[PDB]
Amino acid sequence: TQTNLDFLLQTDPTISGMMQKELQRQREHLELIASENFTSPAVMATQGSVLTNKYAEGLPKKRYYGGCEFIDEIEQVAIDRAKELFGAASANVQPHSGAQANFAVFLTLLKPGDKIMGMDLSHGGHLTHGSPANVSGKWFEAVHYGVSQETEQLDYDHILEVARQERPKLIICGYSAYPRIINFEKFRAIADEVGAYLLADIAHIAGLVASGHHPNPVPHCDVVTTTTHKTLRGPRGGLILTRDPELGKKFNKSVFPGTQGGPLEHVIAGKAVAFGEALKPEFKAYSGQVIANAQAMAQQLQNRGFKIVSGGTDNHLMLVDLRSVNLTGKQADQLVSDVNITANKNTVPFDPESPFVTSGLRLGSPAMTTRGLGTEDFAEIANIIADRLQNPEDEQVKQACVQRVAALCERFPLYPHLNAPVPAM
Amino acid sequence: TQTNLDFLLQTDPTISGMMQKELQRQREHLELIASENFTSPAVMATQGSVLTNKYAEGLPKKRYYGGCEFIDEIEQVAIDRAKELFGAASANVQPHSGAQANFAVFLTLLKPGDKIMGMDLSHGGHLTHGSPANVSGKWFEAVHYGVSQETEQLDYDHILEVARQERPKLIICGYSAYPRIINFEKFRAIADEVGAYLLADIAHIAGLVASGHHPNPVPHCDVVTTTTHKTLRGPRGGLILTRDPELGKKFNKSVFPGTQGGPLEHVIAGKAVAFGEALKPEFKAYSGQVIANAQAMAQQLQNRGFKIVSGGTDNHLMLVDLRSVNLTGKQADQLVSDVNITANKNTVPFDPESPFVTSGLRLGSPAMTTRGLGTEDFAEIANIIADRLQNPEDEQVKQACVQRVAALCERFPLYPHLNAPVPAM
Repeated sequence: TQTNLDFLLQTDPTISGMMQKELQRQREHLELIASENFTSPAVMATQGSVLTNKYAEGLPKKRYYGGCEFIDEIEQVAIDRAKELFGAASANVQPHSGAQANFAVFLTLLKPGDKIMGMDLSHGGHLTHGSPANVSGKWFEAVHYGVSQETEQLDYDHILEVARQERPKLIICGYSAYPRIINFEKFRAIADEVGAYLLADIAHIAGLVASGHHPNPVPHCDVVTTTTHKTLRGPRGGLILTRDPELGKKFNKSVFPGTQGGPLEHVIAGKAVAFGEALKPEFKAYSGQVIANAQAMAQQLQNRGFKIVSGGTDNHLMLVDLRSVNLTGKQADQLVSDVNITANKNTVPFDPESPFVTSGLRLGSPAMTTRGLGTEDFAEIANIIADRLQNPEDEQVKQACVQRVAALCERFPLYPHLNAPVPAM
Repeated sequence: TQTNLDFLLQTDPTISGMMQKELQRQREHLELIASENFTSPAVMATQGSVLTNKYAEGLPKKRYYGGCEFIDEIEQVAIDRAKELFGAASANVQPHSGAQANFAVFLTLLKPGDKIMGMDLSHGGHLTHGSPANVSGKWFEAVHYGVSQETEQLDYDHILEVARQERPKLIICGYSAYPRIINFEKFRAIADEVGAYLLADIAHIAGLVASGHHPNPVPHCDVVTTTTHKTLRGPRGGLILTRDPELGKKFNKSVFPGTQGGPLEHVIAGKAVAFGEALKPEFKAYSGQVIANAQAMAQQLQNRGFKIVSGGTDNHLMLVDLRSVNLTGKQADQLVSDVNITANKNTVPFDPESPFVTSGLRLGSPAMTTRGLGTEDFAEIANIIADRLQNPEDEQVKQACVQRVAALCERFPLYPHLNAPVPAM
């Protein structure tokens, strides 16, 4: 009996072949981009389902259209599992992305021209928290706080002073390159002092929140946004949570009809699955291992003479300052790409280089942790990177790095049931 | 060897079971919602792929991140096939939805408070063309044109007069409940006369444009948006086209980083597949049959005493005025749902009922045309609906309708390779 994949090979061999090549690419490199992960077979199965065919504008049991009996059930399972996982009174699982989740919150709380305050984009703030190239900075007045030049982490007394001076309507916490625990109770105290709304955008750390390895913002903030991918290891999509169920209804209307049309019900089924996985003990152990792995990589890089911004990490990621090897982030990113390692350049706090150049490399553990790597495997990764960056013109080092990458990939197969290679025998 | 679907059954039997029930629901009702379709096995296979795991912010060969060799190739195939299919100098295949496609256009062309002019939402305009409950009406000044009370179709002289009076910055054409051909050349003349930008949002009719059964807006408008689902029969997502490649670059930046973060590369692979299908002769014949089927249903409803708004259809859809049966749209929608037919209520032009009630039912042919129904099968559909609506209290009519629906569903299987029933023998 024919599968959907059989149909794809028969009718579009070009796309079929390129998809096979992308699986092989995933298998044969070290994925160290801190926002990346490998979602489950079960999640992928939902995304490949007939749920793509249902229009389901509205909410479970309050749809514009009939025929949503089963979409409602699936969406309500997603909602209910999200509420369970994050201890939340309200969840909206329809946002197409983290950007769209944030946008729906802005549409609810703000009007164009209102002032928002988030982390400086060069200190780990997100594009959607006030970049001039994003709607958040183009149609709102974005101001910023950064980290302490001394500690390279947040100084809550300084944030309070900035907030008192700027008087934002919305304060945003949660970041894309911040390696330490965020104190949501201190953010609440600050927001209350200046009469601001408080959003925690926990996209990067949501799996750590879900597993109890990071404090949960939900009881403290007005609203919490996240992606369903990243550390939560779900399908690509967004999520809005809030402790306030009446406010939750307002966010609902801002998602639809405020921001979006019909939701992606196949992706929402994937969200339900991913939340279901995160409710299990295996995921809690996984999240523990993510942190341990990131800490092991950071420590070995320190042992190899690199500076880690803030001196280490409490989460899944780290920023490597590249002064010790006299390289820009851009150069370092290219050099590790050339040995089959994916990372990305990142400004360090108080970087003297442009954002186009940077002095940092951002690394994270989630993706390779999903493939089963342990702390000593991550110390090996640290050594491969240090070798490459310390000897960038040495071709024999380059090939040793290539070989050591290949050995790690061979030891930790990815999705081995899919397009399995021809047996050696 | 295990499949992803095997993993889903093993690890989440709740979601697995609900997905099976949704396939059965798709199989066992008549899908007459005009925006619905059944996308191909090949499309679904792409959406179920490992492409969900790649972050690919930027554009092909101009990404923020490494590792996009194969994502670039797939995205560029999607782009190239879209440019081919729609005769367009520029295509952006990243928008998560039609709403997000439109939003990116607004971000490019407009600022908050600017005036937009689109079709009245009660005469077939979309939420995203200036509804007060949508960002398009909340943060912009929306004005409207409608159809002629006499012809129930557009009167371009009247549109010109409204445009001259209102002086919009952007004129939008393309609708969600308009049954006649749109004259894009007349819209260009109008926009040029008042110095407005011109957007064609062809979401509902994009497959008919693609097949040559409707005129193409691309050479005439500044920009063209669409969904990839609906008559185009692709995955759920959006698309921006333009004749002006320099303007295309501006739209690119408005999608990312303007509006969105990372694209859904698995969905984009699906877009490539769907565009590839639409380039083939079978799809052109399909689109011909969509129109013929819609016309056959409209004609038989006329024969049964119903008024069709504008007197008929030139496309995939029609609006049935329900005065002949003394029912509201809401009542009619419920009555056909009760016999396993999905449609939706819709205001007619100059409706005396609220949008919550309406005097119309919107019907379309795409979904059941995909299942292989012909014109006489659609005349049967018309008769089932007429029977139900003319005799709403008659239980024997009700069951006859149920039975005749079941016979149609049995004659035209949907995805018969998936979860096939136990053989009768």
